[PDB]
Amino acid sequence: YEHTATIPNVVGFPYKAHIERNGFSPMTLQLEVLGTSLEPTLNLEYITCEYKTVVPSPYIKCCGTSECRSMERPDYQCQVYTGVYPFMWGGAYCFCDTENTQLSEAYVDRSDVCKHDHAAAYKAHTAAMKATIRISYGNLNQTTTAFVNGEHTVTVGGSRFTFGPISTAWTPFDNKIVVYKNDVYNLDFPPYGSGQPGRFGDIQSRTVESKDLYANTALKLSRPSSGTVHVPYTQTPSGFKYWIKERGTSLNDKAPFGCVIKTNPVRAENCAVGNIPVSMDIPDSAFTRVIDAPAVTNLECQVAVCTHSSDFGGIATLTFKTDKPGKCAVHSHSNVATIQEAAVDIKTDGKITLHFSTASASPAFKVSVCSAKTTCMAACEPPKDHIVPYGASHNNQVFPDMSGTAMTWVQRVAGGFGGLTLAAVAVLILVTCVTMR
Amino acid sequence: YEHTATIPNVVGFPYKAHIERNGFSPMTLQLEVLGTSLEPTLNLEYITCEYKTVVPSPYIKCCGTSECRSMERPDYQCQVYTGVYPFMWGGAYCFCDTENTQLSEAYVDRSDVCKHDHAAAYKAHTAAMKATIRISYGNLNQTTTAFVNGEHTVTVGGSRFTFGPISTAWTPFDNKIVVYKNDVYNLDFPPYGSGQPGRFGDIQSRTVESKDLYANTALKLSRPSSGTVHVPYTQTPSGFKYWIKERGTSLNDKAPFGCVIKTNPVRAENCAVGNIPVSMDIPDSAFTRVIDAPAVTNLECQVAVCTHSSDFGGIATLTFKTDKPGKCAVHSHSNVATIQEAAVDIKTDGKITLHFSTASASPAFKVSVCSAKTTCMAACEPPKDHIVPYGASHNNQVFPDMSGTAMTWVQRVAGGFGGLTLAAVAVLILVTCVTMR
Ligand SMILES: *[C@@H]1O[C@H](CO)[C@@H](O)[C@H](O)[C@H]1NC(C)=O
Ligand SMILES: *[C@@H]1O[C@H](CO)[C@@H](O)[C@H](O)[C@H]1NC(C)=O
Repeated sequence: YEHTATIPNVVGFPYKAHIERNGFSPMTLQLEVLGTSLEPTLNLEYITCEYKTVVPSPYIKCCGTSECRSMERPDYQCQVYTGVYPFMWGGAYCFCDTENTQLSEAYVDRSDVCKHDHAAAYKAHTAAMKATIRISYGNLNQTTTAFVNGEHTVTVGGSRFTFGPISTAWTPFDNKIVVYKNDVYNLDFPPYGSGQPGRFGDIQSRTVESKDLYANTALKLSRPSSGTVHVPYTQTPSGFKYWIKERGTSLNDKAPFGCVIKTNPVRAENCAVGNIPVSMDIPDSAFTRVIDAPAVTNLECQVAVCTHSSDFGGIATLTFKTDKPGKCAVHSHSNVATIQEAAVDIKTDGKITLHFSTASASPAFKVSVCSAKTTCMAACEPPKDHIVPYGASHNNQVFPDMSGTAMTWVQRVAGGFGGLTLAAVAVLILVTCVTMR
Repeated sequence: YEHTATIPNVVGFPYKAHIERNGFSPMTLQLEVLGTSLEPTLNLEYITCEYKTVVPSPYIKCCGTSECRSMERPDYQCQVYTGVYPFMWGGAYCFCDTENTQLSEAYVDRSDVCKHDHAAAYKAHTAAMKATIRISYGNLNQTTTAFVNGEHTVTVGGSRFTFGPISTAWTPFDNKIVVYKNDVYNLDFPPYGSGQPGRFGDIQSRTVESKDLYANTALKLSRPSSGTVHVPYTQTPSGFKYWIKERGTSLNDKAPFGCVIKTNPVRAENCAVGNIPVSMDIPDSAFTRVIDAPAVTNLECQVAVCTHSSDFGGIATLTFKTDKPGKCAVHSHSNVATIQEAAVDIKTDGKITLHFSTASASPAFKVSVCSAKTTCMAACEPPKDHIVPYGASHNNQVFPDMSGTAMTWVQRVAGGFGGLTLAAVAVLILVTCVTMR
């Protein structure tokens, strides 16, 4: 038996779902949302990490003839210097002054821990979210995991469940992002095509396959000083190191809905955005018929205290003439007030205590027993005063009953102020009709 | 030196891109596009393969006590029968009748060549596309490889190029597709949750690691006949084999632009749609300056025969006084007619032959030498009666020129017929100005 329902996509909030298929005993469904996850799609444009400037020893040859060459590995600077007069601890070496040559070369290479100390970039696409849902009812209580996509199936037991599409995807991720050892950032990194020499992405190599190490580190050489042998070069500092030293504002504390983020598959957890639909079908042999426990007759309530707004403050009592005892279900039709207990046993006395909670100062809830329903209002006067850390057990809406028992005088005085004008204008219409003649 | 251009996405079509910066001789670029390849995103919902019905040998026991047990393997048919009188080669076993047990059980499992003979489902989304581009200019002719995404460099050499994003992604794929041994289909599938018993995907297993082989193949058991030992089970044939048998209508023949599909990463190649923008920058020292071979003087063009529309029938003669002979650049400003010759050598005589092509019978292409420009017109009346097997090499725009030579009489007769009524309006105006008085 199919049936549609909607649940606010919030973790740790029990949800009620009563069934009203006549010919059988009415019953209810307990729904629990536990640890939803949202796993985006990744693209892995390029990766970056540290780098070392690899330079070999300089060459000195005592003839003075020039030797120039180039090789295809990236970022070489084929510079040759003459007129060098090098020294060394043996006073000096060779003898031909003003006739000498030095060919100093250098390049860059990725870090020795490029497989471990690397930061990666990624693209963001439309994401899919999983969920773990705990379903319970009469003599059944178990959990399951579903894709909560546009269509899926649970097969939790004799019954079956389906989850509808998500109303809106207010995902924290956007466009392109960066990840670095268990944290992410919404950095607008430069493209693979070009790189600013020093800010970020100094090397723009792809995966560790180790080919085509693009780099814009921009080495610059100079003529060595007359003192002794050197390899003078100017190298901008590692932008990746600077990005480490700055970092700041890790995205984990920037989640709009407090959506904590793990990184091993890159996903998001436990944030309450929108609401989710559900459609269920139930075998008819999953619960007893109407022949068991008809215990309604006349039904009346009594309201005691409504110390509300924290967990449950609406303590109420229900009394009624009862037949032989049995399992009977109860719920509340209005969404203003929510009760906390499912079907409960009934003794022969007829007095049963129930709890609920609501922010409304004058609740007008609609109690329904497994065969009869009645209205019952409470002067929910106690306004609490705390700052509690536990969750709420009510809808965010609040509005006093139009009928009510406190704001009645305001609406009646407004109605009287309007009715005096209405009666007077009726008198005016009658008098003008008489005088028109 | 940044400059922008557009290229139609037609494979095998040389493209001429002219740069006419002052202070240097104008220069021309040859553009080639070789085998584009659009690659989509894949999601891998689940898998589908054959199913084997595994049935153990039946259990016999001559005491009458039944042993019904339930396990966690899929789609058990737990049933045991009584009143069985089995027979074998030795006639029969045991003696008791009307008090016997016959236990029969069966279940389903994935196929043996599941590792190789599987079929894959995938979800498509926004897709990137790579292109191979060959660039040529003066004494430089090399291929490239760019992702032609929103922004990315090429760096073919002294110059640098960046290919812009595609206008619209008219991907042949859509939503959900199926991959099975070198062919795809635009055929939707039931979700991973539930499936129809027999049509397709009656086995909806996840990844090949053989976990939770969900089955809805509807096994049924029956009472064995009184003759001998049996195990009567009824089962619908495998939907995977039936789907292979019917197959038909491969997607490789439904490409809306003749885009051949290769399955190893699943991409679509060699198909024309839209156009590709590009930007570039060129070093100053990549060409010559104006002081080299200025020899335009005056100019005029002639045409001998202009049988057009197939490859190139527009032989044109250009003569002009010449200075010291040398190289130069030549192209056409408009696109009504297109040429094939790149920068060409110039002799002292000045007689130069050109090959061009067009569609309309009255081209108005304006030729342009690297310093001069003169209007060229021709009466390319004669078509040719063939159905060519090779590619077209000109823009599809067919339109007689505003000036023209055959449609002029239409223009003059329309102008004259307008002139009759214009002069009639004039004479009416003079008459009414006389009579207004
Ligand atoms: C359902 O079972 C869980 C343990 O798996 C338990 O904590 C919970 O209280 C049960 N629900 C009810 C309504 O008893
Ligand atoms: C570029 O070089 C290839 C040889 O690999 C040649 O076939 C082609 O014609 C050259 N391009 C031009 C415009 O001549």
